[PDB]
Amino acid sequence: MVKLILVRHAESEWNPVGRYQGLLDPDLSERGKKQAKLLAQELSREHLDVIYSSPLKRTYLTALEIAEAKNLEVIKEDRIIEIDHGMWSGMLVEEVMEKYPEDFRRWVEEPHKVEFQGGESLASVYNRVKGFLEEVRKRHWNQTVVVVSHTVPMRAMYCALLGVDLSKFWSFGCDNASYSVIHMEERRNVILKLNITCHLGEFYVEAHKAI
Amino acid sequence: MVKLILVRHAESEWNPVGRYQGLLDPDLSERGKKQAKLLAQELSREHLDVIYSSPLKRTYLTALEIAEAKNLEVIKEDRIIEIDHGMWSGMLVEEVMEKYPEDFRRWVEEPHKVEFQGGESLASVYNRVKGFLEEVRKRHWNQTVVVVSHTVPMRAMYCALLGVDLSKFWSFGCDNASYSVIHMEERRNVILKLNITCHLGEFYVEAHKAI
Ligand SMILES: [Cl-]
Repeated sequence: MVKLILVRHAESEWNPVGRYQGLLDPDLSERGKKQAKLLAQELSREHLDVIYSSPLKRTYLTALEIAEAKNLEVIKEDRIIEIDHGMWSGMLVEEVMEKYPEDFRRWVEEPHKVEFQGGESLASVYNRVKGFLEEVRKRHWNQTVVVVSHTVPMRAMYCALLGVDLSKFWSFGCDNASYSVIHMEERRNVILKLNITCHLGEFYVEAHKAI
Repeated sequence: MVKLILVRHAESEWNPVGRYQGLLDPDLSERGKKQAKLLAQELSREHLDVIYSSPLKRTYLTALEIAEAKNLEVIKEDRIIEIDHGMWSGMLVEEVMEKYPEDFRRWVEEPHKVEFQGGESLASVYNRVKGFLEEVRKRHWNQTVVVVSHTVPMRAMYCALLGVDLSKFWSFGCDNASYSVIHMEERRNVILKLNITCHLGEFYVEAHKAI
């Protein structure tokens, strides 16, 4: 089986204000740098074979802390990069709600139908993350694989892994510097643990709505 | 919204050997008694409005620990009782595998189709837990509800909560004395946290396959 450890990046500078990041590339916040270290210490307690990361700074820096703790290389992986939020990129949630209320409604109620103007569709995210996971299943059988990514691709991954409709997107928790444990077994994928944050202690932050 | 906290009972005396319990009623193990206290200590840090429990000893004793010192009355609930495993009840997993190989295969491959000889069907479990959850959503809106139950009804609950096929049964982790946090929201149910066991420390036990 594959032991798949799905990690959301530690807090970026834009997370506390709820600014849509997309393919834009802010640094980790100081709190996020602390979260990344705490997460790395927790994951270092077990054997890790390979670490994949979205190439954006927030994810890559989180992955580097995990990798340094185990003497591994981080493999940058475009297929797990954040959704391209297009015109929403750089906007606050409240700004999007005011300017694009109908598009916001579609995102929150029917995410599987969304295609961000100037950006990417959720269907496109699902397709690329699922292709990545299929390749991981083949390549990394009997290994432990860390995947450092973002809420949108991760939620798409849960749908893919369970074989459920992409319309179920919002039904999975995904906090900064959390990890989930998935066993990719012969007959199915099992979510053994979802959105674990105990290692964060006082640096735990509950995720923003609509992110 | 309902804050639904789904708890698997602490370890019973039959859990370490992998003996199918069904409606049989063993005590908690010594380890299980400690687990129930550790879980109670974790949940006491927050506001709980009501605690429902399967009436079996392993679930009820776990629920009592959580309630002590919140001065809550545990409400016994038949709809969240363990599946009736019928003829498997009292057998070890390895004995079931040898004696009933095709029935065991159906349980692991196509759980949604199973009806235990002398017992209950998984469809029946799904139907009763779904009705319980529908009543909880109505009655306990804006409240925090603890539900102390067993792997089989809990996995059926996750399927009902997500609005996915009962064939997805095995895809959810469910360790002794774990908790999951589900928000029952206006438009959907969200699994915020699944199968959290950090509070258990050295008393953590991984769940047996096929249970
Ligand atoms: Cl984000």
